[PDB]
Amino acid sequence: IQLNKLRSSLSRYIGYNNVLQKQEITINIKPINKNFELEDIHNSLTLKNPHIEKLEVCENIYGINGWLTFDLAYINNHKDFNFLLSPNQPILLDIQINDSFHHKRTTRFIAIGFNSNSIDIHENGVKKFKIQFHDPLKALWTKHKPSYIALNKSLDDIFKDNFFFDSLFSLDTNKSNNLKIRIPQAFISTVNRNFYDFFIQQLEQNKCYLKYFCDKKSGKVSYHVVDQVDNDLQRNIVNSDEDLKDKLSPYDISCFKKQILISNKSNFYVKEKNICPDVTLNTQRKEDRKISDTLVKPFSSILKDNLQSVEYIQSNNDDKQEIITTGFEILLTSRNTLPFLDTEITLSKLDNDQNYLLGATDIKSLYISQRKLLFKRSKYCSKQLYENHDNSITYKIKDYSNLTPEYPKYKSFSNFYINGRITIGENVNNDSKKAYKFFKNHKPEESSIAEFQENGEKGTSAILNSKADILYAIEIAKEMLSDKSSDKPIIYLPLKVNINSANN
Amino acid sequence: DLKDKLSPYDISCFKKQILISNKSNFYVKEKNICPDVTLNTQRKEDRKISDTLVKPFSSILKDNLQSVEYIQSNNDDKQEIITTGFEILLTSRNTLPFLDTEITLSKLDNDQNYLLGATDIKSLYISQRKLLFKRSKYCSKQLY
Amino acid sequence: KYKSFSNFYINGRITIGENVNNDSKKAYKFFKNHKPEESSIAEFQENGEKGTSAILNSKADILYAIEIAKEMLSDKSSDKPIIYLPLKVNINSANNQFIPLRNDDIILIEIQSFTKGEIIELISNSAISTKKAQQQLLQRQLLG
Repeated sequence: IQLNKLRSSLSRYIGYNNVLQKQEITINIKPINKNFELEDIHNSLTLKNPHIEKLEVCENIYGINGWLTFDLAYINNHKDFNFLLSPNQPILLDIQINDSFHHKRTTRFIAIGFNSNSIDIHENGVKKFKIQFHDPLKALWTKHKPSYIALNKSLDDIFKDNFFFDSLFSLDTNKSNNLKIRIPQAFISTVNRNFYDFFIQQLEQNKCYLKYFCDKKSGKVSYHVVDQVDNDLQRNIVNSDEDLKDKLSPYDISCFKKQILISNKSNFYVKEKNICPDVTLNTQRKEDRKISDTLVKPFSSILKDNLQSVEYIQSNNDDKQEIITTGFEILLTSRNTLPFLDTEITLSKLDNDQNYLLGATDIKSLYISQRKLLFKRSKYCSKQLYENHDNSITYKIKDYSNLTPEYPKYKSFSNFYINGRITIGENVNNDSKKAYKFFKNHKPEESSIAEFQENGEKGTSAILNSKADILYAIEIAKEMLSDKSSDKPIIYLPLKVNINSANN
Repeated sequence: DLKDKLSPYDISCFKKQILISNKSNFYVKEKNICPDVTLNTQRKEDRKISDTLVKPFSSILKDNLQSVEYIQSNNDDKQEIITTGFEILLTSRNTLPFLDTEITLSKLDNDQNYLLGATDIKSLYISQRKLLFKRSKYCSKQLY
Repeated sequence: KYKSFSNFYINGRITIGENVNNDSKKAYKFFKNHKPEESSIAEFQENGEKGTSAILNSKADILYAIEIAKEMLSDKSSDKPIIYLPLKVNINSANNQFIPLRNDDIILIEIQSFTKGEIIELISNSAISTKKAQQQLLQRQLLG
């Protein structure tokens, strides 16, 4: 040749789409043993012409969340005991989604889901099941909470100590060269929190990326941590398909349901000032923050005063952040995996020649930062199995000039207390029994309360702001190290000079 | 006339069977550290589990520290690794004929496997009840 | 509905006046009534204390003069930044000593609520060593 909603009513009944001729989705379930390897169950619990009621999959750049609901029959047999009738046993989930329009496009997910204190199975001789989804670096390291002290280890040397997983996947740390700087005193503290939150909190303060990634042929999970984006990643992020076009060719406009905005590139900011309230820092105290995005005007006479707390130490500098402005986020919806685009999360570009979005006409290339997948079993196919799927896919699209890393929510930790004994050397004479000695540079070298004394102090025998870089030697217990390091437990810490004293 | 063992008037009155978690077979190694100079014994000790035939994982810890007061540090908060039990949610449409659906701390035997459950399970008990009583819609308009 | 706030910390320097002689270099002076007027630890001393030289409950209305940074005022006020705060008498002392807070001492200050500020820590000294702790081992006091 108004009434496209009646197509969607028959779609939730069964199908009625175009030009989706075939859609076979599968799940391969393999158990994970004591030593974090794979057992043998065809070697799995293959799902097919749907036994699956509902699967939710959302995924960011870094990871995958989501749930699952399928059906089996019947009770009771030994083949399904160990898998789905016990908590605290990990499970691989290999999802393979094949479509055919005429050419084929394959998406593939790998995920581990296991959870203490939760099993959900329903009845009325057909038994439902409900399983969660996480990417394997999360769900393994979620139930892992160590806390120790490492000395003279760098970050790529720290994470590879705790990475007890090589028969499943691997993580690429060979491109960063910020996570290899030797830290002299590393205090790992997952006290009241996860270790995976520690994995990301020190990843945010080095400004890195993560990528979940699978090979489609065949499944090998690999995590990537690179400080920037180059062609060294994007060699390995080639979408292993053919005829992958861009620029919203007009088969896309045939397959949409909505367009939803989130906020846009604004034109006003709030003046955010920065105060270090300190006597004896004889420079400017107030300084204004710096914005990476110009052509933006401030408001008038509205402030945000971001103070810094004052320690006994000579107060540090300066936490040079930026005023985090707003970017650009379009939510889309669909009823298909889109023909003739790259709806597969690479960190690559998608051009603009058409203005069939809200968007802005002043926008360069684009990228995709999320996907969401609701797959529901069709109600006509429900009764057929009961006697003897659907689609709704969203997207996130952002400006390529605002390419910044995204991070999940985490927990800032709480402190923990250590009792500590002070020593000086090893051979202590009985006339040098209770002496004292001061240490320069994280090594047993003598120093003094002179030599640092920033000059309003040279000068007499006074200290102002109780300067750093002067360290005691403190022995601790021998059981707050790793299980393999033959070091000697000695923590160097700066002086509170006013402990056994007064202002005299 | 209070019987046990799921006599087959119970099977006539059910609506669903829902599981919560089951007796597992793996635990996480949970260690215990008192970080103190001048406690000249072992510092790390492993926690103790009341339920055997359960195997640990490999190279995953949970370090449960103790804070250090000025006092001579006490000992030892001898807890246990709280493992998982066994919880079936049922549903019904009646107060059940021929059981004890009244919360005693007594036993309910097993001769039938018409639950999910496990066949390696001895007697059972009941720890909750829930009651939704709604007025029938035919009786609504009559009083109205 | 609203939010009860959280505190913030200010480093603070103590002074007395403006012209400081070199025999009055590190003296101390006490202030009555939110103005530079002299006072004493007498004159207040609610009477279970007049009496000897004891203080019970460490009475208020006796204030130090504290300079702060010049950048915690408004953008138009040509005042002089001086915050008067009451005494914790037990800072440089014990239940014996009396070492008051002289000028050119640098001090952390909480502001626990509106019109409530306190004094916690000490960030200064006046008698230290300047040698490498292999030539001299000083343990000393300056006085007055």
